[PDB]
Amino acid sequence: GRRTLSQRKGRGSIFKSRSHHKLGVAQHRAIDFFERHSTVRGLVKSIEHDPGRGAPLARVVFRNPRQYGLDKELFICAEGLYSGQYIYCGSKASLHIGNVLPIGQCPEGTVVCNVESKPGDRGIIARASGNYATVISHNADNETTRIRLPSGAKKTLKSNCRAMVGIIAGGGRTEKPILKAGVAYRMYKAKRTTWPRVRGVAMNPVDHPHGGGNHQHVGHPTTLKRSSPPGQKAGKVAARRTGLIR
RNA sequence: UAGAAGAAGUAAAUAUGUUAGGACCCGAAAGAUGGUGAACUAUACUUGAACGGAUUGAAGCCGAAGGAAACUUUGGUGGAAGAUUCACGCAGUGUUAACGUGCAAAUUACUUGUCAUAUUUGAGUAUAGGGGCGAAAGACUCAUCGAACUAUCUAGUAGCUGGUUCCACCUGAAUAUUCCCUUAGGAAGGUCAAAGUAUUAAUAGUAUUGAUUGGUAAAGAUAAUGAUUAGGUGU
RNA sequence: AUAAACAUACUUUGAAUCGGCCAAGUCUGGUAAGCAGGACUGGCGAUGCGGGAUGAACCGAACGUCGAGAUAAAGUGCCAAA
RNA sequence: AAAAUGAAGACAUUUUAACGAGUAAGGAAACGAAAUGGCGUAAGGACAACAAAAGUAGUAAAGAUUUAAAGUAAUUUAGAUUGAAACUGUCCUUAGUGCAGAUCUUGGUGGUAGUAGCAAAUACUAAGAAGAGGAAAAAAACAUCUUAGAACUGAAGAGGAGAAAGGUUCCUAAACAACAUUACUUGGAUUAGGGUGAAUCGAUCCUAAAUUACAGAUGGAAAUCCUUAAGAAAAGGAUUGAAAGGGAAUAAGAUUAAUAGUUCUUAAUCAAGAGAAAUGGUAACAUAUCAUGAACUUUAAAAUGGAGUGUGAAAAUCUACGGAAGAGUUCUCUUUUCUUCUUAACAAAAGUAAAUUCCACUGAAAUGAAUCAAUCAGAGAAGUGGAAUUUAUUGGCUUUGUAAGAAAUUCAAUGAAUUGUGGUAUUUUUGCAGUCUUCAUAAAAAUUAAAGGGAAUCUUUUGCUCGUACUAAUAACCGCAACAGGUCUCCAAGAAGCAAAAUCUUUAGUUAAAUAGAAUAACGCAGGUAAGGGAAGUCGGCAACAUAGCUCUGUAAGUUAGCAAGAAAGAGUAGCUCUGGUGAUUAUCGAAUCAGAACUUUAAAGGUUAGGGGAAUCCGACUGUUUAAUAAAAACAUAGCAUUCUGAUAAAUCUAAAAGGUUCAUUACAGAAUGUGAUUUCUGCCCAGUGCUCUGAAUGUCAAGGUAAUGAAAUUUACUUAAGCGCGGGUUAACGGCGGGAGUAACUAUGACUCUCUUAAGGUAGCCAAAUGCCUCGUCAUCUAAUUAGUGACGCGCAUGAAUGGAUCACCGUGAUUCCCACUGUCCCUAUCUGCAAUCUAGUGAAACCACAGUCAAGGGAACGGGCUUGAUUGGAACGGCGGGGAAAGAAGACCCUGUUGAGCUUGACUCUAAUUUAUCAUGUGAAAUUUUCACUCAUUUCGUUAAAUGUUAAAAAAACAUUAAAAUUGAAACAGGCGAUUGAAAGAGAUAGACGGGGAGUUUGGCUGGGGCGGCACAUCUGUUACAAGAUAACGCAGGUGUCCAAAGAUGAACUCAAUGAGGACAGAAACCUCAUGUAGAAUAUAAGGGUAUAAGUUCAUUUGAUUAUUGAUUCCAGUACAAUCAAUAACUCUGAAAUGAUGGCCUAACGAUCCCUAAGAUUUUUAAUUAG
RNA sequence: GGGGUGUCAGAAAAGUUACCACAGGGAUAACUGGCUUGUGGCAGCCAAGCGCUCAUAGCGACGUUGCUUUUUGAUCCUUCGAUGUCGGCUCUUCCUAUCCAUUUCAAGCAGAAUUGAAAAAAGGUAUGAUUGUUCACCAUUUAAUAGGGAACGUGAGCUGGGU
RNA sequence: CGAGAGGAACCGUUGUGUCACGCCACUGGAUUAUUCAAUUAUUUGAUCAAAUAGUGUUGAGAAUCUAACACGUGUUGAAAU
Repeated sequence: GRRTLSQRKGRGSIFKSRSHHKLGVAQHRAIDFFERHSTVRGLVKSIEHDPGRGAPLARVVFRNPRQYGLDKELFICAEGLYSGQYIYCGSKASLHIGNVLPIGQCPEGTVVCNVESKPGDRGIIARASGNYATVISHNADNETTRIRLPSGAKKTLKSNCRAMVGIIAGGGRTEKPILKAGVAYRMYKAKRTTWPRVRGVAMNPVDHPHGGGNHQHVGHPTTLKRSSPPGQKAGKVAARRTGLIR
């Protein structure tokens, strides 16, 4: 048959990201001595709206500690930040909302966000709206600490991985029911080309494996092995279970 | 069962037959390989352009009256909605109207619908052939799409259809049998023609006489195997 | 007994063909069929001519170009020779 | 065919006799008594006046047209005419050698046929001019130009201009052969000239989506990737990308046959050049350059959605007062109706605005201030006084310079006159202020300015390159064209009206845009009306009719409480003369809007524009999308609901590969993959089967490898190995599924109830003759006079049913169905009106189709003749209609079947394959347990930065600033052979091996057949019969049979006689066992049927293995091939019998099988060599 | 010799196309026509009986002989380089196996209403609800509301309801 | 005729329906004699007179055509069956 819609998605055609009005890459600043063995102070100049993402972005401004000028950064807002607030980033920073601390200095039970999976990689985990990761325990024997990811999974990271103390702003975004197809159309203004999704059973046998006959149905089980080739991998993949959960 | 038994073969020009090659001439739907295309249409992005008149009246706000309170009744203000309609436009529901060698290789008239946010639209730009694009009809990808266009392989193959060019003279057929992936076709064989021989235990789709073979027509039915209507005699 | 020397025996090479159809003092399946399928022979196909008004097969009889006569099937009131 | 003659005659000899039809097919050449005979086309080698000028030809070749002759024919010969330079006859040789067909190719030409047509876009007329081109017994029409009449587009135009595209189509002159469906003096047509002027408009400059280089990386290759990451490359990152984004700077008048923000006059602007460092104000802030301001850093501008309301200013229209000039009307009036009364870029500052934001004084409550709405205040309202910015250039409007000298309107014959002031009116444009809305927040750079810091100590010149004409469309672009189709924009008057609607008009444009004139038939296309009845027409109210604006009253069931709703329904509306309400300025001035009252009439929305309404059922929730060119929908989307995987070095996924690419400028409120389709109510039972999964088991089965053994070695053998499958569990909002019989309640039904077969579970809640029910037009009500229709019920429901979603409908729908009211030519049943055609004429002028053609009946025939046979009957040429025929035209039937012809799609069809997966190999160091587990980093992976303090020693009050160092190489500490982390000898890419893999590639899907399919095997095969007394022999003809069975059921010898019947014998009888008699097979013989058999071929007894080896010759199917079977002998060794004999499987007719490949048995009877003796 | 090809002189082989394509076919089906007439329709002969008596007013069993092509069968002769395939609407003609009107005979014909039969096809034979329907069934009206053919009459005559 | 219930026919007279042929007097319908009149919108300065809205529209509307809507004729005679 044809190449299904999932195959056509990996080619980088019209399915490219609609990132033209985006503000930029949101991350911590690059690690240095003044962050490893001191604290640098940042000023939250403004809080802006980055298209395509649900959380506001803070236009933080630091001072260059080795040369003359400014280090205009772009952080992800923690809930409660306000314009003109001072935020301190470093190993000796105080445990306040918005401060950037290595994950080893946070007491067990601290709620953090924008955590680095690897030291110095400028933020990976807990970046969506209203999300956060909790610190579970420390292990000074091998300099590793345990955190609980927003998916519930537990992850062990190095004790010098940085994080922002608090909650990502914009929580409760997905609790408001979209009511109209027009509203969902505007949701993907700064996203990829995915929205109007035709059911595979409404397709033809050439287009999709579900492309059916005289009655709209599937015909074969929709739970498939992980090793299925691209093209026939349509439906539920490696499904340990199905049906409504109890 | 091949051979020998006082060697016959060879060469070249023709004719006929078999075989391979374009193969008596014309004919597929297809397959592969390499290139050209988004000036039509499909979707996406960048940068521009285009809402005039009415209908209805959501929160929010203000007065009056009633109330212990919660608040309620009533009159305004406000101008929301993928709200209702008209217009410039656009589409194509009906007439299954006109036309149907047309104005037109899809148009015209009235009617109908729709007529700014899932809107309409120009330019630039991106996506290309077992690929793209698709609010999904196998739809669209330059009047070409259930796999575009163009050139080469390629005069592709065809047991199938059509055609196959001067005269006179002589001879003149076939539908049995065996085998086939065989049943619209082949090979062995029968019928036929043309060449070339042999003095030749090498004549007969006939009748007669003679010795035979057979089990058909007929015939039989307490003659064998069966089928079937009755009438006497005896126990 | 009759016939047979352009008799007889062939040898070699090869063409086309194996869709058939009709008749009947014949048969089988079928109610039956201008149906389907067979035995024997003769025909049409490959075939014109005279007759049946006309007709692939029926009847007479098979064909170089003509003249004259006797005929065959069948006919002789007119079309139409008698 | 036979005789006779026979070197040359000639006619392919002479005589006699017999014969001669023919499709497919054959008879090549030569061959004297000739093994068929000849004609024609073209070229090659010879021959052609025999006596030394040797075929024909300017005294007319070839060719063409005909007249005659010869030949059975193919053809040849000659004359005449035309033609004017080459050609012919015979013999061999050679071949691109003979045409009526191929829907044949190319070219030309007929009938149709002077036929169909030259009918959308309202429309032309008179006089004159030019011209060959309005003549004439009306030849009724006449192209271009001027004037007059009459008209249309109607200012979202048939107007004035651009982008794309076109490319000279632009202007003028000469000229009309061709072209614009007649004509043309016209033309976007022919010929020849002319025409496009920029410092200010654009391109050029910048960047957006995106695009492309050197080096690097990848690739067998072409080439691909990377775009600043990999680089000794580029303070920081290369090229291209916009005539609609950003952008230094120009206007008015005049001018040309044509160019003008481009030329001329006048008047401007811009850029690049040349000739210890200021005041004022309390403050917000202000000063014709002034009044210094480097490196470095920051801020702002360029540069930012949309809606709606209010309002400032300008312009257009309208209007008030005063006029000046011209024009129209005027025997009826009209102090009247119409036109003109204007002003640029750039600057100035008499006078004077609206809105917003700040500053100073003061301190608000009895809270005030304010808007159409809002909104605001002790982080300070209101008040008073100030400052700033915006308002199409300076500074918004009037005004001024430019500047009246221009331009407009008149007058005179170049010269003269005038060029006030307003509006609480409408529209457009351009700004401003707040309000609303987003799970949408609505570009970048070139370039410019300011700030922080304090390093250093007016005149004039020039402004280059390219585009510039014209159309921009009912004739310049794309559709074959002057095509009713398509194609992005700017400016935009009056009436009337809610309206940029319909209708009419002014400025501008045009009267031609594929020809007309006469007549006024039929049938048409477009627009209409109609008596009485009112859907009776019809599949169906299809088409048409009908309602239609505004004001007031009134408005149901149902409902998601928002709607339904313009529900439904009723009344009013004209003209004229009046009355009253709604304000501003302080009596004057002004706005369209509402209400009311007399009177009149032809009783009033209706010229134009302008909803038909109601009661139900089904589907989809809605707005939206869809098969360009027959399907617009119930289909797709949708929001909502639900499920699966993934912690980013991941999931999905593109690529041959890749420091490769997409979601991802991302991070579970995320990314990817699916089903159902709003809301309400609810989603029942089933894990057996197939999927998926497991956090799971070991010693069932499992590869290449590894190890070990024997052997001279290859080889062989044994043991051990991962995933996978198997074993066990989970999962259905995973694929899916969700029974049968019988009996029983005081009449008749029905069966609450038991019985028992059975499943993984037995269809649960619901719903129903449903868009789902065969029977079926189900049964009962209701709708109608009448109901295969609709609706409401019943439900053992062929074959309803729960996210393949079940039930439910409020609003909504160019969706499907039924019924009412109203209205009507749908109909009873047709009449009639208009325009354009059709008819005839002048000019002009095709196409489809065509074997030849064209009166009937019957017969026969290929079973439906125009032709043939027999009759009926006919006068030649035809015009307007017409739709019976020509089995009319269009198209190698698209339905069905046959091809050993395909293609799309599907699947544990066969054979493979990319992706996925598992094991082994590919040697980093240092150790411990029985190779595994450890520790490190050094290859390797994944990352981050300006490779910016690594390692080891040493010593949360404040949205503000931080840089170019003083001082004495320090100030500002040293070293490591690690830029910093992460993984790490594991993972990746390679090879080999196992699994999985319709994601993908290639191919196949027998035959016979009263069409094919389903059924059956008449396909290999035997018996009886059809079957016709030799042989052969049909049907999907009839009655049946085979794919075996047998160490005895083979061989032999001997003995015996069978089935049945009668008569006897204790139990014993109809049937037990014994005896006699009769007994032609009526028994038995493995089997289907038919044959054979009595001292047997049957039963019993006994021996036995001939059911063996080797070699020949025949018979049956037969093609006289193979296989198979049937026989006759010979040479061995044997069995049985006294022996003759018999025995090479079964009493006979069926019981079966090639090439290649695999796998067993056999080849010692004999021949050699060497060595002794002769 | 054995291992086998059963499609048995012996390929290694699953479906579906209503999206379909090509070479062909009347060697071959779906429609008319043609032969046949089982089936359908109509008509006869005999006379066991019914018809209160009476085989034949009216019927006529058990048997038996025909005709028709208006049903469906049976066949495959023509058409596969195409004969436009149902019904309805409009219109003409033809058959008689006559429904009415005309003329007659018979009856178990008293009258009226009827029933059987002969001459006769010149003239008439309707309006609607439901269904695409042919067919059917209802409600009326009429003197009667008969049955059929013409390529199952009639698509360059219409419609497009069904297929 | 019949017990009764019920219950005809021939001649004669008069009408209706349909079919066919006609016809325009009376009744009705169409009507671009854009006839006569009225009137909405636009434009002629107003009155008069018109024009435009492809026939602006409405009322009456002759002629001509026509009726299933008006009205006439086919009641008609001999012979042979």
